Amino acid sequence: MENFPTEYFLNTTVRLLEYIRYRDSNYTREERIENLHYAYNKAAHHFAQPRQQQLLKVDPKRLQASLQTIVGMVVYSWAKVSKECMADLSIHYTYTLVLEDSKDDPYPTMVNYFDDLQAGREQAHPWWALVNEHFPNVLRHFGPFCSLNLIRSTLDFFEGCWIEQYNFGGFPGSHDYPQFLRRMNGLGHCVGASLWPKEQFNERSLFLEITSAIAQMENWMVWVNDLMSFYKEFDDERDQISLVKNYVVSDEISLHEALEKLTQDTLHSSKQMVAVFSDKDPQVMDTIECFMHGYVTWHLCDRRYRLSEIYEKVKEEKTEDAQKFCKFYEQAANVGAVSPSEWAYPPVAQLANV
Amino acid sequence: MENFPTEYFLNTTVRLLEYIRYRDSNYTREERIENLHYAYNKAAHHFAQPRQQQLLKVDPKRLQASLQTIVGMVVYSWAKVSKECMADLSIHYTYTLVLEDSKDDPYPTMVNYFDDLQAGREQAHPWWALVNEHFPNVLRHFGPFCSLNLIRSTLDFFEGCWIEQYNFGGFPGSHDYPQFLRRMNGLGHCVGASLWPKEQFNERSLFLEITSAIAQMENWMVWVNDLMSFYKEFDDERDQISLVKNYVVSDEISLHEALEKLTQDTLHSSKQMVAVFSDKDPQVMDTIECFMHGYVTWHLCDRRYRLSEIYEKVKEEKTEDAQKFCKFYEQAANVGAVSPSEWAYPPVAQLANV
Repeated sequence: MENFPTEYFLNTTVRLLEYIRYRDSNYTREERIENLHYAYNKAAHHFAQPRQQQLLKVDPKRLQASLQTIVGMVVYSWAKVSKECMADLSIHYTYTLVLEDSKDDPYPTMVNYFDDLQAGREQAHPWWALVNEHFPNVLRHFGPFCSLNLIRSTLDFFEGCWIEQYNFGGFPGSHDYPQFLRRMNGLGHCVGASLWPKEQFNERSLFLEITSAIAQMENWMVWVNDLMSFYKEFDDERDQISLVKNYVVSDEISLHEALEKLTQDTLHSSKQMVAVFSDKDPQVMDTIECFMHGYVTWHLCDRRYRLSEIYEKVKEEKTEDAQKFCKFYEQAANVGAVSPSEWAYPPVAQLANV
Repeated sequence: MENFPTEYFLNTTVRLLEYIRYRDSNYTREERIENLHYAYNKAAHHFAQPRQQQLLKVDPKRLQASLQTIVGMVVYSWAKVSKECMADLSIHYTYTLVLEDSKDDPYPTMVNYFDDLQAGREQAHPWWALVNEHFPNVLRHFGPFCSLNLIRSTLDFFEGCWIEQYNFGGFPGSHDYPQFLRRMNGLGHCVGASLWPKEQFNERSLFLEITSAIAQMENWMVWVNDLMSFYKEFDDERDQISLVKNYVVSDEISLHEALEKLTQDTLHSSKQMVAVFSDKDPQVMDTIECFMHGYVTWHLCDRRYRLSEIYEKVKEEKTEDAQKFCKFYEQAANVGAVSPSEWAYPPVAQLANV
């Protein structure tokens, strides 16, 4: 298909928000600004240090833009955790996002990975050097079990980027490949487990709840991100591999059938999220619910996804979906539309030179 | 579900072996005995050392039986790798199997996992202490990429056993839980990656086929093991959680529907295995095929799965399936039925006292 499935897309999005019970919360705009700036400020100072500036090969502007998108994602989705926790997670998820910019073959730097790890010697790959050095600031917020999940998921992600460098959508007929890759780079267990700071939750008392949340949130989070991203990726001849495009190549089905598959998985996952946790520990359901809502709000407000375009184009249609959509959208903007000048300053590069 | 779906099990099993093209190979009985003894001898001496005897808390008889099952699994499935590789892998997979015996909460021994890892200090949990100390003997056989996969999968497996201690089949309605747990403790990427020793394969030249093999083989081997195991588990109130039983609890379907799901996944996986690799690099297809056949042969011959029982009971039925089954079975026994006295000696405990 060449024309974007605007109608089909709107319907799915509306069903999605309704399933997760998208609705206003007590998390105010002023509170978001307060959190956005705190998280951004600590992270910016971190990436501005000489060592970080040295080992992390990234274009300054790309770094600035990456840091800002991640800070917004964390502050909006991990609504219930402390300012420090939001800050430390912002730094970690900015490291992960930035690794996708590397085109350098990991092979030479991974030949002695285990031996250096076991012996406690700094890793040859600079990214690992920075990420493992900083990890304790993230792990200090969690119990041993959740920490193990963050560590595994980040290791998986590193392998994920390695594979991504081959721009391989899978062999025709390799049905297990698409999701195999999406899980590898989705950071599902990192996200799912970072929602439970030991300061607010008891890892041993809620072990079953948490484990279940990690398992379910893993797929909800990656599928929602894929769906919300479908619009910006539609015309991007630069983005050649994605869950949807890989479904097409590996399963040998049409882009529309691929999008349908994603839609069914996303809705089903949303439905089961609510069915399973609504009657469980209220604190757990709150974190889960606020994450889903924040995650959606972030996608709707961040320019990167350009959903503002879908809005503009259908804010005058009397369709049922088009209207339900614009309402949800306006709701997001209301609390999420914030000018970067209100929190993202000064730029990282500025702090770096000083 | 009070009676074994024997007829269904026979049909599925036959279809399984036909799909993967089960047939005789040049791997002779005498060659297996030669490999069985070599692998067992090196591993037995390893586990008999004082340090290993000390930190590894396992009942001697259980250790002996676990070592013998694993050596068989490796020698029969990793048919194309060297004797040393078979031995070192037998040691590693015996460590993983034995971890399932632990009833000790991992929590206290994982509180400082990352900091000790980062600093190069011996891990507090004795299993990690032994496994990481021994790991290089396994990793030396592979390139950096495959090594990364073995490391991740083993780390996942450790989390898997942690979760297994709660004997939790998942919340009703938690559809993503069953497979989440099966992947966690399936060692899928460990198995899939350990099929490519750098001595026989070039990790960079075959990156795509290996990555694809890891992705597809992960599900094939866990599902086949579950199916092959359905028998010995059909009436074991001890093995309360399993992929099938978790499908029942989490998806709220009948045991028969669960078993059907597993059957469809197993056959479809087998079908896609052959379709994707048959026309690829012949050495790659050979390793994959021999692994599938060896893995099946091992399940058919190892007493643990008691498939010999299914045999006796239907070797005189003139059903099409029952006959195709007994033929395949006899084929396995022909080259796989080997008395332990021919290779598994002396017992680990004997070597430990000396």
